[PDB]
Amino acid sequence: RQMLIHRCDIYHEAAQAPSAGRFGIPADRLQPVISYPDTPDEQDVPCYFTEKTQQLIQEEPDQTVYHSFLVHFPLSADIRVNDKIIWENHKYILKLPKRIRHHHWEVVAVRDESL
Repeated sequence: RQMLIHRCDIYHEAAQAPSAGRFGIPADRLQPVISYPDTPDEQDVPCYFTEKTQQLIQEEPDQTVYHSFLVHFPLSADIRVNDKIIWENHKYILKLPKRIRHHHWEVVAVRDESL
């Protein structure tokens, strides 16, 4: 089947500097504040999709977007679950576990705002 190459930016979840919250109770080391950085950790990374799924997110007028897809990445790429990938201005989160097949990292990406 045809395999068009797409380009996305990837952001890894990261532990944020301890910051006492609510009455400034001391932060727990075993429970850091997890979030993404301002800028991409990886940029313009090559990939291609399969098992693409679409969904209607609006009516009158209708609106259809990709809900999820199995992303295929080069093995040299740093892929982590809960990664946020930006493809054509939309956010996606890597959900299910990733794995190696055909010398590629395979992992499911899911529409951010549907989480």
